[PDB]
Order: sequence, then structure tokens, then C-alpha cells
Amino acid sequence: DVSFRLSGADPRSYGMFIKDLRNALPFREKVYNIPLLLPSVSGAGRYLLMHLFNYDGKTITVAVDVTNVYIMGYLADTTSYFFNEPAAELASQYVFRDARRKITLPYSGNYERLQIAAGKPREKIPIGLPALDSAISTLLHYDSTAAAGALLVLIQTTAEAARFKYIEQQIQERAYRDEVPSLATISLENSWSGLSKQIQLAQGNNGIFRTPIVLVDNKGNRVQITNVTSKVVTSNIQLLLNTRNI
Ligand SMILES: Nc1ncnc2[nH]cnc12
Repeated sequence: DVSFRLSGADPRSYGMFIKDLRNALPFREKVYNIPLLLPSVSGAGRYLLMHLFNYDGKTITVAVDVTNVYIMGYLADTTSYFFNEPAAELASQYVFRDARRKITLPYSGNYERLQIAAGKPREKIPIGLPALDSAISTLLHYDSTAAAGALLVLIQTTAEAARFKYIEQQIQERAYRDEVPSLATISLENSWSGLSKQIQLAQGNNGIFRTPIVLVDNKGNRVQITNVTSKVVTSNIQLLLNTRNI
């Protein structure tokens, strides 16, 4: 289980929470020195539980699928809430079985459906650690419109920060002030499967990508990633989505 408490949270303890989250995800192989996540894990062993405590010390417990870092649902007080999709429903068989009631959220867990329900695209939703604090507080008292925007903050400050060191950095910069994500953060979020597939395919091709991935960089310009020598590969991506699961 990993745990983060926002009271006392500073860029450094956050950096540490994100290092422990990565560290808690099982892998048997490293492809180009990046952890390759497992193709499947069975049952209960498929879910990591994160305890998040907001500044006032209230907690929600989020269940994450360890094969692809997907947030499946969460428990607030005595109620579990799960995304409306098959994988979240399978997850309910193993986690939060102690909750007095189980509520299925009107939407599934991907960004398209969540932005529709929340009302804004995520490039207009400020993220940071004050926004994570706010998100926890929202999720404690059900409201499904408000839960959609809070869950967009929650995904980006935990699962997306574990996947890319750049997003973790970005959230460390927003430790005392929220700010909308750069377009580089949106691009990276959207490319994880692609990037993961081509680094794994690069293995039998001299570290060269069979199809290059285009990203927006820091300075907002289009940039083609073509082999594993790239800074995106050497420094930025931290966990690889197994090809079996793409
Ligand atoms: N529900 C989710 N959990 C983690 N990463 C995601 N990316 C998009 N939706 C996500």
C-alpha cells in the first residue's frame, strides 16, 4: 500500500510518494532500463491501494490496477465508488468488499468521458497539490459532476506522475499553487501506450522505433521521437505498458 498526506507535503515528500508508488508496482523485466509492467496479475494481487490524506487528515483509499496504473475506484468512509466499465467491475470483486454500499459512477474512467461529465477539458483544470487536497475533499461527499473534475486532478497528480518524471516535476512546481497542465503534459499523457509499444518494439531493432511518436515539448512545438536515445526515453518515461496490454 502507499500513502501520502498533504499536511506537511512539500515537493520532496511528494517526489518520495511518487517514487514509492512506482516502487510498489510489480515488474519482472526492464526494457532499456525502464520497468516493464506485467502482462496480467491474478485477482486481488492485481490492485495497489493508496491512502491519501488531505490537509485536514481525511482520507480516501484509491485502488490502482498494477499492470497499467489505472485508477479503478476509491473508498470514502463506508462507500466504494467504481467507474462504469468492465475492469472496474472486476476490481469490485477484490477491493473494498467491506464497504456498506457500492456505487457505480455514471461514467467510465477514461479522459474523454471524464471531461464530458466534468464540463471542462483537462487543459483548463488546474492541477497541483492544493488541487489534490481539494479533490480528496470532493470525493468524500458524492456529487458525480464534481467527482469527474476531482478524479481528473487525482489521475494526473498520481498515475500520470508515476508514468513520467516530467509530470512529477510539473506537480512539484505546483506544490503551493495550482496551474493548468502544459500541452507537453497532455501530449505525454496521451502517448504512454504508443511510447511503451515502440520502446518494446525497438528492442529487436537496435533501439530504433518502427514508427516514431510525435510529442509537443516544453516550448510547445511538435517533435518526433524516433529511437531510445531520446531524453523522453532515457530520462522521462518511468514505467512501460506491456505490449500484451496495448
Ligand atoms: N482512470 C485512469 N487511471 C489512470 N490513468 C488514466 N488515464 C486515463 N484514465 C485513467
